[PDB]
Amino acid sequence: PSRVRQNFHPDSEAAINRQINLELYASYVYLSMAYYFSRDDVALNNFSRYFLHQSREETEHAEKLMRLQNQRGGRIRLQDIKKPEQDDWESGLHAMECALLLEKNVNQSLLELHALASDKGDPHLCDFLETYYLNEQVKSIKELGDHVHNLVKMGAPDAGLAEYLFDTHTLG
Amino acid sequence: PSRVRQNFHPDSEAAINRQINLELYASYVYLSMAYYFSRDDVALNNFSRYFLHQSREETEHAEKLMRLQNQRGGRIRLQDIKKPEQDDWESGLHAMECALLLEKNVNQSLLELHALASDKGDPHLCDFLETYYLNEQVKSIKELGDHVHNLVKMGAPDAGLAEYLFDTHTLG
Amino acid sequence: PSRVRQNFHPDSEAAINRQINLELYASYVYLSMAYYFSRDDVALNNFSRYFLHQSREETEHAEKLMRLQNQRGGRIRLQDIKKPEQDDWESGLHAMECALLLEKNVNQSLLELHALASDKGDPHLCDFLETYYLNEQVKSIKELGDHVHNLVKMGAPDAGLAEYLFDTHTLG
Amino acid sequence: PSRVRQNFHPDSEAAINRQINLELYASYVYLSMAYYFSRDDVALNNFSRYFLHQSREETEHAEKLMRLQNQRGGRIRLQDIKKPEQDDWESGLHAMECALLLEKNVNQSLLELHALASDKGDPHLCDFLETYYLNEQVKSIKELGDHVHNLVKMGAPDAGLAEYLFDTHTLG
Ligand SMILES: [Cl-]
Ligand SMILES: [Cl-]
Ligand SMILES: [Cl-]
Ligand SMILES: [Cl-]
Ligand SMILES: [Cl-]
Ligand SMILES: [Cl-]
Ligand SMILES: [Cl-]
Ligand SMILES: [Cl-]
Ligand SMILES: [Cl-]
Ligand SMILES: [Cl-]
Ligand SMILES: [Cl-]
Ligand SMILES: [Cl-]
Ligand SMILES: [Cl-]
Ligand SMILES: [Cl-]
Ligand SMILES: [Cl-]
Ligand SMILES: [Cl-]
Ligand SMILES: [Cl-]
Ligand SMILES: [Cl-]
Ligand SMILES: [Cl-]
Ligand SMILES: [Cl-]
Ligand SMILES: [Cl-]
Ligand SMILES: [Cl-]
Ligand SMILES: [Cl-]
Ligand SMILES: [Cl-]
Ligand SMILES: [Mg+2]
Ligand SMILES: [Mg+2]
Ligand SMILES: [Mg+2]
Ligand SMILES: [Mg+2]
Ligand SMILES: [Mg+2]
Ligand SMILES: [Mg+2]
Ligand SMILES: [Mg+2]
Ligand SMILES: [Mg+2]
Ligand SMILES: [Mg+2]
Ligand SMILES: [Mg+2]
Ligand SMILES: [Mg+2]
Ligand SMILES: [Mg+2]
Ligand SMILES: [Mg+2]
Ligand SMILES: [Mg+2]
Ligand SMILES: [Mg+2]
Ligand SMILES: [Mg+2]
Ligand SMILES: [Mg+2]
Ligand SMILES: [Mg+2]
Ligand SMILES: [Mg+2]
Ligand SMILES: [Mg+2]
Ligand SMILES: [Mg+2]
Ligand SMILES: [Mg+2]
Ligand SMILES: [Mg+2]
Ligand SMILES: [Mg+2]
Ligand SMILES: [Mg+2]
Ligand SMILES: [Mg+2]
Ligand SMILES: [Mg+2]
Ligand SMILES: [Mg+2]
Ligand SMILES: [Mg+2]
Ligand SMILES: [Mg+2]
Ligand SMILES: [Mg+2]
Ligand SMILES: [Mg+2]
Ligand SMILES: [Mg+2]
Ligand SMILES: [Mg+2]
Ligand SMILES: [Mg+2]
Ligand SMILES: [Mg+2]
Ligand SMILES: [Mg+2]
Ligand SMILES: [Mg+2]
Ligand SMILES: [Mg+2]
Ligand SMILES: [Mg+2]
Ligand SMILES: [Mg+2]
Ligand SMILES: [Mg+2]
Ligand SMILES: [Mg+2]
Ligand SMILES: [Mg+2]
Ligand SMILES: [Mg+2]
Ligand SMILES: [Mg+2]
Repeated sequence: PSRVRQNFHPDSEAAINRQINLELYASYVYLSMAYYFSRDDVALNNFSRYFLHQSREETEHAEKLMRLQNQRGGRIRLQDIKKPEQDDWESGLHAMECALLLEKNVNQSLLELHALASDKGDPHLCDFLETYYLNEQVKSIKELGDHVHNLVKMGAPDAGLAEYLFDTHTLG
Repeated sequence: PSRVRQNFHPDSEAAINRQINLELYASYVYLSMAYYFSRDDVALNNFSRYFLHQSREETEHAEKLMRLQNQRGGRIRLQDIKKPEQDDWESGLHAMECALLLEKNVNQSLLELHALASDKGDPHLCDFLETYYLNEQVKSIKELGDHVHNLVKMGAPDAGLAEYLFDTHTLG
Repeated sequence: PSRVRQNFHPDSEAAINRQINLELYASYVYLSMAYYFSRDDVALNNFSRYFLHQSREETEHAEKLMRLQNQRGGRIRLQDIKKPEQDDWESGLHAMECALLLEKNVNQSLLELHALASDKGDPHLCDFLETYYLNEQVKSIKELGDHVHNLVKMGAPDAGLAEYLFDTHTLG
Repeated sequence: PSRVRQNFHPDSEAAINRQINLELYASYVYLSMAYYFSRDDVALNNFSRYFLHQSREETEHAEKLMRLQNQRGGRIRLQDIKKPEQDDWESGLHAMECALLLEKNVNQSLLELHALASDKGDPHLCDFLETYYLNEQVKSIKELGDHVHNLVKMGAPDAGLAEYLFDTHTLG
């Protein structure tokens, strides 16, 4: 093994590689959403900026796991980054609801990773997830829930002023 | 009696202890309201901030009466702080209407305290109430009346944009 | 359930509501102590300031749990805040000893909450307690133990200079 | 009458002249105390400074009443300023206890003046007393009560370190 490797189970190494792919996938989904909102027939520039920011954060989530792999003496194994489920995200509300589902799916993956690290007696990996990932996910899910609630109450997507005003106020 | 006590009737001392409890109760009601508005299914962050500010002001109202008790040589007697009437405050409009009723009830208690201080020939206590409490209550009741009127006219709670826009403009 | 809720057991939600009440109770105990020390027949202004500061910290402990409840999609359920065990706290030493007992009781409640979160496989809640509560309690208990030791050694409460000098030096 | 005089009863004018004399008397008592504490066989320089400050405040209390008399169209009538009851004030504790008795006697005089102004339907004079005198007296009596309590508990006047340490800490 690597002369740095210590208390680092091969199953943990493999699960970190799968999580890297999921974070890169999330970045790509948010990039897709960002450029949907800058279409001439959508033109919600603060929705665009919001999702572009989220995309860049997901790349940093991927990089911190890649750094962890190297720190612990594992070997990064990259896989294809699947295209998102849609190019046409339909509305500001629909994109927010899809983001919320994505963030809960990423959270479930992180909770499974934490359970595996716990089973393998890897407190360093548990602390890493608890310090950089699990509260970030709770905050992200709460923010998206807030946004979905306001957009639904305002009458999105069919009420003509709702997404326009949410874009200016909340995302401005 | 306390070597500081002078012209301070036991009935005034007792009424000050009851007012301390009412101010602490008002703080708790406003704390409850603040955290209702930060629920994921309410998510009106400026309503939240408004009521949190009101909560902290009520604690200062309680503390100034506690200080008065000590200044005059009375003895503070604390009682349970009752839970608010609701955890679910229903809407921005309903919370504002409940706040308005609370502030008029607190005002009536202060007016009764002033009448008692007058009956007991306690001009220091009358001046204390007139300087720190009675105009504060008039201003608070007027502000809440303004807010209720605007929210009703805008169509709250059922008009989808009303509480959202009041939160951004008036409470922003 | 709330569209944000994930891996959040109803027993954890209920235990968080009980902890909120205990933090609000601790705030009230420390408020009582603060205003005992500003009585004309006690007049230890730095003891007063010390306990007032502790009171305000406990309100922030309550608020962070209220925020956690909302973040995780639980529902805050407030209860009466019981009055403290005493209005007359007897001496600087006695108040410090009562504070030490309170902080150990709050610590035991937090340790039980951590054990419950562990049993329910809630690493987010475990990390929250470990990050914001458990070391805060250890530091608070140690500080109060230091203060009790010095006051006992100095001869409090009966040695006429002891609480006066502790107030000026240690709490000044 | 004076072309300014309005709603100003001769009994109020006379009571203001008596209060002017009492404030000038209080200034003289505090001047006496200040210079007792700078004797070579007393030499408590912060007790001296404390009472000198109180003396100068009493002169300002006298001047504000003299200004009120002129503002309302009354005529100032000065009388002898009686010497204080003692040149030898015995101890720091005894001077503080005598100051406390003086301030309660001045407070009783002000409360009688307020009752007279009330009987004569003079709200300007009532407000003047409530704004500049009655809370000043409550604060002064409370401070002196605090000081007396600490000096008694510390063992003054017989405990050799008590007045020395109170002078350095509390009055420093
Ligand atoms: Cl290994
Ligand atoms: Cl592949
Ligand atoms: Cl693949
Ligand atoms: Cl472990
Ligand atoms: Cl909703
Ligand atoms: Cl607008
Ligand atoms: Cl009395
Ligand atoms: Cl009770
Ligand atoms: Cl009760
Ligand atoms: Cl009166
Ligand atoms: Cl209306
Ligand atoms: Cl605007
Ligand atoms: Cl759940
Ligand atoms: Cl209850
Ligand atoms: Cl209860
Ligand atoms: Cl766990
Ligand atoms: Cl000890
Ligand atoms: Cl010292
Ligand atoms: Cl006249
Ligand atoms: Cl004369
Ligand atoms: Cl004379
Ligand atoms: Cl009048
Ligand atoms: Cl005493
Ligand atoms: Cl020192
Ligand atoms: Mg080697
Ligand atoms: Mg391998
Ligand atoms: Mg995958
Ligand atoms: Mg753009
Ligand atoms: Mg991520
Ligand atoms: Mg494919
Ligand atoms: Mg384990
Ligand atoms: Mg950790
Ligand atoms: Mg953290
Ligand atoms: Mg995020
Ligand atoms: Mg906003
Ligand atoms: Mg006495
Ligand atoms: Mg009594
Ligand atoms: Mg009541
Ligand atoms: Mg907020
Ligand atoms: Mg109030
Ligand atoms: Mg009940
Ligand atoms: Mg009257
Ligand atoms: Mg009046
Ligand atoms: Mg007044
Ligand atoms: Mg005013
Ligand atoms: Mg107010
Ligand atoms: Mg406006
Ligand atoms: Mg849904
Ligand atoms: Mg339930
Ligand atoms: Mg409890
Ligand atoms: Mg103080
Ligand atoms: Mg606490
Ligand atoms: Mg009870
Ligand atoms: Mg476990
Ligand atoms: Mg752990
Ligand atoms: Mg942790
Ligand atoms: Mg820490
Ligand atoms: Mg602490
Ligand atoms: Mg020290
Ligand atoms: Mg003329
Ligand atoms: Mg005349
Ligand atoms: Mg006289
Ligand atoms: Mg000097
Ligand atoms: Mg005076
Ligand atoms: Mg004579
Ligand atoms: Mg009248
Ligand atoms: Mg007035
Ligand atoms: Mg005033
Ligand atoms: Mg004074
Ligand atoms: Mg001091």
